[PDB]
Amino acid sequence: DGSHQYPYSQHPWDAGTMPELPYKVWLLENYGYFQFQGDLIDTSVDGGSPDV
Amino acid sequence: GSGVGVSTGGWEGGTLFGDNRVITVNTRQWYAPIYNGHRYTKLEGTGNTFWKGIKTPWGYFNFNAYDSHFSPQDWQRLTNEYRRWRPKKMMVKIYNLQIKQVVTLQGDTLYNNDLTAGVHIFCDGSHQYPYSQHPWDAGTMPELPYKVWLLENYGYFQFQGDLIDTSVDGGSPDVENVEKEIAKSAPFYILENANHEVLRTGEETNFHFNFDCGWVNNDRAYCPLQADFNPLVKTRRYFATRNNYNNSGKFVYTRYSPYNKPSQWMPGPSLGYIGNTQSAATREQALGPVTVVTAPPGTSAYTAFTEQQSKTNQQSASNATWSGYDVSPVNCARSGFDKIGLAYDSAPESELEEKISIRDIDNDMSRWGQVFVQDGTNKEISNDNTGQGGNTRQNMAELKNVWMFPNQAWDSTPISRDFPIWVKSPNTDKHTLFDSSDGTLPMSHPPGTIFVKVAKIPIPTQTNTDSYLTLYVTGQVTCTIEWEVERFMTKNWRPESKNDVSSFRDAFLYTVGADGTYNTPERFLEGMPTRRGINKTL
Repeated sequence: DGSHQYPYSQHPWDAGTMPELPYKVWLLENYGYFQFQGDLIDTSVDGGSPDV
Repeated sequence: GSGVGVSTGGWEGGTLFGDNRVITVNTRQWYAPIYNGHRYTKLEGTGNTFWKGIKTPWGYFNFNAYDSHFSPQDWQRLTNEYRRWRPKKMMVKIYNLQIKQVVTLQGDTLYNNDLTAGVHIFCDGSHQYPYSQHPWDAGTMPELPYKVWLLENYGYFQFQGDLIDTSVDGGSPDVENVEKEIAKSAPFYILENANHEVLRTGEETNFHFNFDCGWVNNDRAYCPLQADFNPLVKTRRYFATRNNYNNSGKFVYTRYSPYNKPSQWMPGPSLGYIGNTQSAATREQALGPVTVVTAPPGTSAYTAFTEQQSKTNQQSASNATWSGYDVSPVNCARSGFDKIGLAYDSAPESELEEKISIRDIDNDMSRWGQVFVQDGTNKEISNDNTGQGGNTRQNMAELKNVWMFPNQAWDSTPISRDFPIWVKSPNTDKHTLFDSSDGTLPMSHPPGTIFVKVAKIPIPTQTNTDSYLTLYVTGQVTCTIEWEVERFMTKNWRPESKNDVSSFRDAFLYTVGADGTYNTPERFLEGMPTRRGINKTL
């Protein structure tokens, strides 16, 4: 993704970078991304009727 | 060259009859006042009607009638000499503009000419603004070239009063309330969004338009659709007859008479509903053969209940007249009901006498009086073999309501001199066959409506409230339409019926009286209808 059209969830200071030892095998990291904030969806979100 | 003191044009008029083309030039003297005080205001019908819309500070040229374009003789010579006609291209020219100011210096009112006052003129060719012009409106171009023509105030439908009614309170948004949504999604149009010209006394403008439309047929069929055949030859077809009136029976076949032959040509569509005549005193309720209540699924129109079969809101037939809009005439190809649907007056703004004219005379035999359907034997079949007949049965019945069906052929209504020329075809996705029971020619894009308002000149006020200068515009408009015509040709030996005046009941007609009152026809024949004598081999 060169345009960064998908969430860039990579953080500095993550343990999944390229190994420093060239002879160690490198297991790629599972990708995932933030979506919503648990306590900002919390109150009165019941789907009984739309609340605009 | 140009300026305040040279005229932009001159009076053009007359007509040119030709083999392939007729060109009718007409000029009128018009004036537009200040409409509604230079403001858009919500238009609500008094009485019981749910029609609601906008009243606009604008006025418009309505060129749609025949009698405005043709004189009585130009019409007569048109209908007598030509088989069919349609418009090709129209050209309107608005010129010799004059803007006058109305000032009251004393008890008297004096009219003095204010130069440097503009007039807004806007032709909507794309129909981006609501086309609210209706055929059968009293605001068309005058038939008398010497009468001055007051343009009509423009306004348009916005929302339906009983479809905004229920629970529309603005306390909180209701997104599931559908009537709340109709009011939200109803449009509001302003003609100041559009590019348009502002003219002064020295300036002029003109507009061209190219019609794409069907024809207007002036010839009649002398023969019923089903009556055209040769009795001298015997037909090859037989008709079935049940014999013994029981289960053991079978059809026995015998040849048609040479004088009675079956046909493949059905009667054109019709609806046998004559409209409501109950002596109802309310003019704004729907009195018409077919009244149509438009309500979206979730809406409740006027007083509505839920049909428990479908669980949908429906209305009683009495309440529907409140909520609905009639369509007339629906008779279409039935000429028996010609007298029902159309009744109209020629005389505009005349409180003297009604002079209501109704279309009585149609001699065209391609339009049918009645249709009868006969479904079998006159006596119910006995369930046993042998036995004699059974309970009596209704063999024949009148078909009142004839819908569209394959192999239908008919002719449109004969039109009088004073009818509308065209009608706006809706911008809907789907359309069926175009046949108008008022004879109009529906067009996708008819001539664009020309709007006129008078430029607003403010008056400074201490209170800062809106105060405008009182002034109006008068001018001259020349409408020139080019008509595509077809001269008839026939091998008929006998003379045709030509719309002579000798058949008129009133001797003094189409002429002014002692006080200047122009005498107009109160009857449909005196309006010189089409489809009179010219015979059309079926």
